[PDB]
Amino acid sequence: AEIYNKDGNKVDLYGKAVGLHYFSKGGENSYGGNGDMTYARLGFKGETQINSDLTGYGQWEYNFQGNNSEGADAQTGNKTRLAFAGLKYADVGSFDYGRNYGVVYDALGYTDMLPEFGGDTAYSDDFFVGRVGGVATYRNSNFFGLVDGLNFAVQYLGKNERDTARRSNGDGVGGSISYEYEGFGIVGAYGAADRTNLQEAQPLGNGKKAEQWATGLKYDANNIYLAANYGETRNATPITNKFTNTSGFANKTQDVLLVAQYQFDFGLRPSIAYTKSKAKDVEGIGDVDLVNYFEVGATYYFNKNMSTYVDYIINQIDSDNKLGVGSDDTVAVGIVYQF
Amino acid sequence: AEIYNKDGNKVDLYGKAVGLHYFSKGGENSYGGNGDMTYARLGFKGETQINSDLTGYGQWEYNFQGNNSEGADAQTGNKTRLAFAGLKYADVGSFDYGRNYGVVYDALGYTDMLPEFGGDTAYSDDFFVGRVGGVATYRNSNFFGLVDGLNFAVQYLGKNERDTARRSNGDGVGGSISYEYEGFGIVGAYGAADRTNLQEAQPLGNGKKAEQWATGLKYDANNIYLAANYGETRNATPITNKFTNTSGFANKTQDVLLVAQYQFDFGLRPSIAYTKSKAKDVEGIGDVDLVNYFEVGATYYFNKNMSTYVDYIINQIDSDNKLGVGSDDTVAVGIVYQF
Amino acid sequence: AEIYNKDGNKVDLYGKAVGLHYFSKGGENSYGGNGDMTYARLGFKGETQINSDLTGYGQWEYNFQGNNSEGADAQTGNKTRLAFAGLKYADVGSFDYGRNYGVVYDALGYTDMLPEFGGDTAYSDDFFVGRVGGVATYRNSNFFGLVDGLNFAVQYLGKNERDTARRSNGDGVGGSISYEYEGFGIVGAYGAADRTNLQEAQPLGNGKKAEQWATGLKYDANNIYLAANYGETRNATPITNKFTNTSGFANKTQDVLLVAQYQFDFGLRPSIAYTKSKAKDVEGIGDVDLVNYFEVGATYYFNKNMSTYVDYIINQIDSDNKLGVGSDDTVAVGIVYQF
Ligand SMILES: [Cl-]
Ligand SMILES: [Cl-]
Ligand SMILES: [Cl-]
Ligand SMILES: [K+]
Ligand SMILES: [K+]
Ligand SMILES: [K+]
Repeated sequence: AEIYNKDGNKVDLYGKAVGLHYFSKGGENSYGGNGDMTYARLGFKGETQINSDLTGYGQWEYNFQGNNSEGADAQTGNKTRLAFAGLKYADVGSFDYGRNYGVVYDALGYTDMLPEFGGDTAYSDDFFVGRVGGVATYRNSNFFGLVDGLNFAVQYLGKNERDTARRSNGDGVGGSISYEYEGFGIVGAYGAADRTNLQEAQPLGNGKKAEQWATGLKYDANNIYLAANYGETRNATPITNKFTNTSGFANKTQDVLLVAQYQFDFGLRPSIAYTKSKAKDVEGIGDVDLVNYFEVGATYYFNKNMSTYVDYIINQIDSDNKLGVGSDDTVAVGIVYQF
Repeated sequence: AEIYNKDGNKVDLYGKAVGLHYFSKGGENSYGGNGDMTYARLGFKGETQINSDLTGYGQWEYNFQGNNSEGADAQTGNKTRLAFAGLKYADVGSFDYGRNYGVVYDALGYTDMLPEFGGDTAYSDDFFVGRVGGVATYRNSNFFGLVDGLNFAVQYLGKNERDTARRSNGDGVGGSISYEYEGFGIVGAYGAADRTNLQEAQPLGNGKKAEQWATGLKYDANNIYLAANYGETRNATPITNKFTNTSGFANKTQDVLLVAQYQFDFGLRPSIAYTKSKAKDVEGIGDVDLVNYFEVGATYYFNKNMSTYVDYIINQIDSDNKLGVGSDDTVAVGIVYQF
Repeated sequence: AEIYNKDGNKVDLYGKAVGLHYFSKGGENSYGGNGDMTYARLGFKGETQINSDLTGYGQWEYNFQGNNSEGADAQTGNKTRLAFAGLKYADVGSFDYGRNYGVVYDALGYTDMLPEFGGDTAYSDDFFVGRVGGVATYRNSNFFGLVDGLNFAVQYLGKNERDTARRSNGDGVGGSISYEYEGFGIVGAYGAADRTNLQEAQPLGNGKKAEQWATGLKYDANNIYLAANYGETRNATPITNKFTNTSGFANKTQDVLLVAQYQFDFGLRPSIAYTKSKAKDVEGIGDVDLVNYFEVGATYYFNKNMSTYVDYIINQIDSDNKLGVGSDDTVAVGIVYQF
């Protein structure tokens, strides 16, 4: 909500409280888990006019987990989601630096619209597919204000040598090109980065370069949302063999995302989706499905602040998965207040 | 403070800064401890009108400890207190889910009014007596809008298998019935829940069911506050034998709470209280007093935002306590700003 | 930004998003490090009028690090900076308690004005030089409203026995006297405190008393800022021998701070500084320079909300430093949004 708006500077303090619970078998062997998954969000989105052409901004976002105790495990899953500050200059472009979404997410944000789950390939702290720290993102709107709908972006991923190879990355350059014409929209994104010494030492994944590319096709008009995403990654997708306890990456992945959603005028929004992600050239196995399911769910909007949703996952992953990926179904029930 | 109120949606961002210090002997052997106990609070309480009869809401609250260093122990005692979202519908009732107070606290909140201490039996993450995660609370006002003063509530505690048996719980159902007539108020609360496998493995506490019940009697009118609480728990109250280093629960407890407070028109609020909590059928000992003291303190209100208080505990616990519970007195001095 | 101002009570919720990156050789051997150093701030500064003469207040501040992953290292560098509540009474003085700046910082805040670095001697959780927990600070303005410019303060440091000797302190009393006359300003601060048993056990540092004193001279008028600080500490400055892996304190230090900054009317603010801190009577070595460099940088202000800065450190520390202190240069580039 906009709490301050004086002398060219506007401040929007936002947040949400989500009463969430998962229903599964037993739910260590399921898709999403079992039990309470209550969480809360908090952050600010500010914007200031320096002049008639130039505008400065800065956004922060935090995730608070409310499914923890007040004891020792009080900080489980508590982290900063977004943290960046930038400048946009008329019909030239916008530049920002800090913790922000990757350029491949510009294509993956097409199918990431499900009530609770979905967007399985949009991994956090994973080069260019999700939220990554130390990225210099340049974004352009309408090709310098000349060609309508034609947007392009470029990103510079800084070297992030961390404790775990799961969250580590080297120096990388990514980009995306998008065109939109009356409801329809097409995106073409690609990113390539170096792999750290800790990532190379892992028994899973082999290569000196990590590549990620994705294409998007959506129709967003007349209360209809039909979306499609196809992507492939090289030494980038984080994998874990549960039988041998081994961490690393998949050498080759092939991802298919399909989402169909409709918005009724009285508030209800049904959702039907399909997700398939197959890992290839995996050392020890070969070919294994990481993510495979059908999605059936609905989100009911009371207004702009209150919403309730159900999300059911028809998991197509079988219990004969060589990695040991969860096979059981997961049902999500959530109640949301947001400001 | 109410920072946003437009189009049926009101947002109240609140918080407090408390400059607190405890005075004790040595204070590992005392009731509350010794040294700096500065803390800060932050959170939001929002509410939105969907229609003339229906209202949606969501509340979040966090505790920040300011008695820590900026080094390694920077996150000691930092956690989320409340995190839930719910809907209230005219004269039908209110339903909410997430992290919220238990139904037994509806009776225990009667004597939990002391300047600093008190409410010893209101343990956090303990089935139904305090703040617990994964609770579906249904609350009714004035019996569907028919009988004045007569309120009743029902709660559904979800299974919370955690790292420690101290913070763990199974599936449980609780309830409370309250009647208020001109100053006077009487509450009757009860809750029963399953005990997890980790709780059963502990050398202290034996049973497959955890039960908690409490009754309340208060007079809150004409600047007078006289309150009384009596309760008993089965395999629920968290205990720790300091001689043998053993964790678990007490098989049977008997709790007595008595509070007498007066509010003067110039700001000062004196407080006199008595608390006794005896644990019975304790394996190895038998009968031991967990909490036993007299309370003498006062809170001075400057206005609605600023307040200072002193809280002195006349600890009646002797140094011959077989569990090894603190015997020394504890003096609290605090300065509070709140918005 | 002031978000609430009704009935004598004003609430200022503030924060900043800083997109920061350090440039260094390799940067474990440098002055400031290498890589992403994005961080975010959040907190409130409230003030309420009780009457025409008396005013109550309370301030809180938190640091969020945005250079971390969403995994295990998500809470690295996240802590509370300020947490206190106090009362100011007309021309008598202001008293506050909690986590607050030390009295020696009143002199050290003179040269702590650099774009990114500087203020090396202002160590956090270090008796009186920086931010410390459990301090009762009394501050006086204009000598009870009689002598203009003449301010004096007194502090009472509470005993803070913590996990590490680095962050530990005993009981202490500090004070500061400041006089300002038309641009010019002179400060004289001193503080003395007890050393805990854990601090005494450390192989570095010897003594039962920790002393800190500093003098300040600045000229702050006509867009000119020329500042100077000279100080000496006894068994107070935290040191670490990187060759032997030893923690403790320096027996004697001598600190010299010099800062020269100018403010241009179009927004740009150049900065030239010099810092020297020499540790004496160090057990095993004798005399070693902790901090020694020249500073060249500039901060450009777009308005009151947006700012960009560059900070270059010409490190004069040689690689023959017997403690093993970083010798390489460090370049800082930052983009800031604040509200
Ligand atoms: Cl997310
Ligand atoms: Cl509490
Ligand atoms: Cl700082
Ligand atoms: K998920
Ligand atoms: K307590
Ligand atoms: K620094």
